[PDB]
Amino acid sequence: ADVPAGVQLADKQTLVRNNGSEVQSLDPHKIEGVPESNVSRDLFEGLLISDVEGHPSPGVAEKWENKDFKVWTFHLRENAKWSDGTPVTAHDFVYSWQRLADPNTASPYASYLQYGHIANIDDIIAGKKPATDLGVKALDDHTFEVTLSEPVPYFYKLLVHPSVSPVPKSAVEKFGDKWTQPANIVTNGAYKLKNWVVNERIVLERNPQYWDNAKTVINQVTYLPISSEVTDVNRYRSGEIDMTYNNMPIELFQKLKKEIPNEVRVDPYLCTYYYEINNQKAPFNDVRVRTALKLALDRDIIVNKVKNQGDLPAYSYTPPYTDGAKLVEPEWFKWSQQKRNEEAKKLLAEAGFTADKPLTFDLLYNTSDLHKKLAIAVASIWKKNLGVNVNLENQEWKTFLDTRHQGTFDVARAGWCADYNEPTSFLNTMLSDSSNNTAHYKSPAFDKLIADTLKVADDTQRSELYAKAEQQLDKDSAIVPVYYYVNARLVKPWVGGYTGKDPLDNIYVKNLYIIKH
Ligand SMILES: [U]
Ligand SMILES: [U]
Ligand SMILES: [U]
Ligand SMILES: [U]
Ligand SMILES: [U]
Ligand SMILES: [U]
Ligand SMILES: [U]
Ligand SMILES: [U]
Repeated sequence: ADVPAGVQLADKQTLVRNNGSEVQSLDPHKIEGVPESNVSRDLFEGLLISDVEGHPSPGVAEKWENKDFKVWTFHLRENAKWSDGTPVTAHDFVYSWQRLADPNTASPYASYLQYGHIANIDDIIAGKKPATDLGVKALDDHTFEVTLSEPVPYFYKLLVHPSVSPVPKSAVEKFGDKWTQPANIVTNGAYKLKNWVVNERIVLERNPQYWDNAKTVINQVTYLPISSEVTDVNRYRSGEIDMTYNNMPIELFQKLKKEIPNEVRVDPYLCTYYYEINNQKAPFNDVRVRTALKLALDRDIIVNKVKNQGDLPAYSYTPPYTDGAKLVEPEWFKWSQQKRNEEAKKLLAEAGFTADKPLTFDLLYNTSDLHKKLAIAVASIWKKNLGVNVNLENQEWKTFLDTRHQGTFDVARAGWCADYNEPTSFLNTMLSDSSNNTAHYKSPAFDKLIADTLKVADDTQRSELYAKAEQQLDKDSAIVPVYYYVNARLVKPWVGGYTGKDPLDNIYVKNLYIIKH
């Protein structure tokens, strides 16, 4: 943390943050969500990290170079250490990235190494080559070298993500799935795991072995798993919680902005809210059905009337303000909702649906006051505008993610937030073979458009190809875009260091501090 001259620090430097739900895991190769990543950043540190405003900056790697954007060499700082005092080396990274690639690990982020194009990854994921053939090597204890199969100018931006953080081989091998228990875990970020009570709390304490430990201010941070946004706000206002999670309750938001305006932080966020259609399941394998659902949803009502927190109506998957996005707004987005509804009803009529044999399916969402209110609104809109019936179903966060991976669903609410600020952070997740593809969408034309983006060595051709990739996704109605998120949360006046400038919201508790109050 960089405490400004003249600020007086509180005697007790502890922080309590709400974190939305119980995490899937603390193992960096088994996680895929925001709640998980929030804790991961305080515990595991990769080659690069985001600074307080979001810029890619030195992590374990203090400096790096590239040859032709294809061979990347990372010089690791000599004092990087794990919490047990052992050095962090390039061998930790070789083992870690191989473990991420290995199909036996079944990482939901195994495809992250395809997004960076590390050599031999396709073959490794397919089981044709062992994970030890991955294009990584330790040239020495402090030098990690990555070889890509084609030039990737933005490759280093990918490296702040939890999937490419190191994991401690000896703990993994000795304890298997219990390596992340407090008595067994070993970490290399600014914090160490002190306590982990499922469905109650996660408590982290400063890691004195962290190389940048002299600059860490917060000595302990607790992450809570509260999925009720009302309860989160209530426990913030009662004094228990210093930072809420960033899901705000429809019941209280407008009142909160009038009551404690300086605490309500609302900033740009590179996430898209959408309804994920299971593309492989009848009748959702019919484009007419997907298009109908997409069109009949009234984004103005959802965004301006039901949520009303500053989000923007969406007509794409990639947010239009992503660095490198120059998207073309489809004509259907400029039609009236009435015209959208007529087109929707006609397509369902064409698809074989009638008043007597209507379209009925499930709408799955992770337990939440906000997502339940949004799902109820969407259900009513779809009923009214299109004559479709939906059965709402809630599931705890971890189970919800697994259901979508299993494809044991019809439609599900969903949010994707960038991992790196570049359109492929979104678009690569719709590739046929992507491990993050829970839409179960498979388009050879879409796959080709993205594949062509690294075959050109020009930004304008790349941007035009992303725009066309979004047009292919839209033409196929792979998803139902709802809105581009704003990042809205409550933050006590005494929490310093949170700028709100990072559009990815990659917060590190090592960068915060408690002002005397
Ligand atoms: U004190
Ligand atoms: U106090
Ligand atoms: U470039
Ligand atoms: U650049
Ligand atoms: U940029
Ligand atoms: U269903
Ligand atoms: U509620
Ligand atoms: U106080």
